[PDB]
Amino acid sequence: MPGSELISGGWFREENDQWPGQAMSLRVEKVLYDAPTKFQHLTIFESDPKGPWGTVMALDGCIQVTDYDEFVYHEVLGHTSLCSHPKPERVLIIGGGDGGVLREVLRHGTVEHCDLVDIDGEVMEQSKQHFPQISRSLADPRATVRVGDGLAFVRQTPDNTYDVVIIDTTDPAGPASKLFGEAFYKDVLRILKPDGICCNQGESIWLDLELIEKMSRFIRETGFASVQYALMHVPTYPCGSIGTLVCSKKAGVDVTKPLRPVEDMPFAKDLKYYDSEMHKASFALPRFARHINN
Amino acid sequence: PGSELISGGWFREENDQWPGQAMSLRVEKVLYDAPTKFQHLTIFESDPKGPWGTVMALDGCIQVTDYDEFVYHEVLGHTSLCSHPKPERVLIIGGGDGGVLREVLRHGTVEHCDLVDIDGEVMEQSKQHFPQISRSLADPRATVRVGDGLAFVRQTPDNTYDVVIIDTTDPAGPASKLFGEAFYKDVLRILKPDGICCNQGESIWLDLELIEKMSRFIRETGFASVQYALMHVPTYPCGSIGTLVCSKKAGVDVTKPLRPVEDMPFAKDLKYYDSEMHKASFALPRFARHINN
Ligand SMILES: C[S@@H](CCCN)C[C@H]1O[C@@H](n2cnc3c(N)ncnc32)[C@H](O)[C@@H]1O
Ligand SMILES: C[S@@H](CCCN)C[C@H]1O[C@@H](n2cnc3c(N)ncnc32)[C@H](O)[C@@H]1O
Ligand SMILES: NC1=Nc2ccccc2SC1
Ligand SMILES: NC1=Nc2ccccc2SC1
Repeated sequence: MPGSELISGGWFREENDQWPGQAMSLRVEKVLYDAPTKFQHLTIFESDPKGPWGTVMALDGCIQVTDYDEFVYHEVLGHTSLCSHPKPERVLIIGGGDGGVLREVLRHGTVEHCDLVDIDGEVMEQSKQHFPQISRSLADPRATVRVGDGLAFVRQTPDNTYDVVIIDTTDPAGPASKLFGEAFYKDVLRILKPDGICCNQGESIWLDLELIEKMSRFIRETGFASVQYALMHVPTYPCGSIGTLVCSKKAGVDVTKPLRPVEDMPFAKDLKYYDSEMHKASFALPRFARHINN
Repeated sequence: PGSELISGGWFREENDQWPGQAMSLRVEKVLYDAPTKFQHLTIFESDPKGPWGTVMALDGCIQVTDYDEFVYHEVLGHTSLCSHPKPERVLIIGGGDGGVLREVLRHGTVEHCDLVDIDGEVMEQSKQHFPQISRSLADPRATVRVGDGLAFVRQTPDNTYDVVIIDTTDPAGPASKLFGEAFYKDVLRILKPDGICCNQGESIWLDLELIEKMSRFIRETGFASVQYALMHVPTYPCGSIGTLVCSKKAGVDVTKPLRPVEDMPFAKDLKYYDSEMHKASFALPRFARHINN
């Protein structure tokens, strides 16, 4: 849908039919990259140096990371899922080509290996070029990065492979469409070990509550014992907040209270957003959104 | 800023208070755009294809939309009065749209609320265009005055109010001195010994230095404790806004509700706030946690 025309007259305007009647705007200092890839329109620009945002990436017209606020969602998906697992040794990231979630996952010394599968090889290349603080772990020996559709990759992966699966996708318009669907989650269930955890890109409670509720229902019905939605503050996602559905394959698991608190881990002090109090607070939902958690 | 922010069928929230960014809402019809005695006030109906409904801006800053107004009004009204043991006399400085007053007046303990906003046109236009926000302005428990908040608290007795809620515009404009120490020395004085205050505490993304300065001077003026509560408001810049929730009495932990809303008859009519959201709001991202310790 959206491509180059979103930069016009000195600003980038995030106009999209997935959020009619609204658009966040950022002043453009310099366009660093702007081209169709094999799958998506990728735009990278340096924002106004008088403002805090730094370098900005958008896919299909939708802001994906900025320098200033990238840490939020990458620390919340990496730590909320791994700190809910008793011993997360093998992790899969679907999407995630900027490397941010992977960076956070590899702070855990329990992780033996993490596989990352993003459909768009140009996102990894441009993240290495323009966002080195986000992409700093893509070449780690504990990671294996492949370029491919995550729908096929989970269908091919054998049962009981992963302790945690993190699904860090673009929004549903575009190549991530089927990754918001029931067939994909049947496979995520299946490829988790019996005490596995998954979490995803759970969209906006202000814009997407119908889809978020639909997915919580079908994820429970595929066989996950518990699905709880965690909310976070991300200024450069539409309406300013994004969530993640955190799902436990096994019963008896309360993902809303950290099982292995980060504070007992050596890197808790390096984080800029997440800690155990923020983990517990993220599962408190506004009353209107409560029918995702119960 | 003023009328020039309505541009190309969009309202664009361009401001020197947040350089290089701007939230924009599509305009279906402008209903009102005029200078008041104090501020530029603009009211428009947003795109019916989107959710926002009618939108009000002052000095180019979005103040309320029909769709998300309830968040900040519930958080400031209930976080403060649910932290107080029996809040019977309340003062709202600013608040001329009536939203905070609507939430305060849910409380059966309130005997009287004074509301003092400098701009009488805000009350007039809120009655005309936001009836679900402004109904409360006519309530006989309220006395609604047009005047500056700083002069009002300077003529107010010691020990007048159980709760003071400071619902202002951002610091550029007529609210400038309401973000200053001298104003808060009066707020402390006009509170009763068990009093609570809360304010419009700006953004942890854009205004952290100011929030640090205010938290410090509020404590130094004599409040026993100051805790910042964060909330999700799409139509404030960067998507979140806070409130410094301050206790005159020592030994009070405002982060846990003292008088929980769920015991109250109107709990299930609220759209955002409950006792879990109250406790959660005091958890701050690590970059900002030093405001609360
Ligand atoms: C950039 S990341 C989100 C930003 C916060 N890290 C979203 C990634 O999802 C990938 N994506 C989209 N659809 C797919 C599929 N079908 N498979 C794998 N990866 C996908 C897309 O190429 C982005 O790099
Ligand atoms: C609209 S309300 C904020 C939006 C969410 N209820 C902010 C009010 O603060 C008033 N305001 C600004 N400065 C002052 C002073 N100095 N005194 C009282 N009220 C003030 C201003 O006229 C708005 O109506
Ligand atoms: N600004 C951001 N936008 C996103 C876009 C897509 C998926 C996740 C996010 S969170 C970071
Ligand atoms: N959209 C909103 N904007 C505000 C503007 C000024 C003060 C408080 C708020 S919170 C509601």
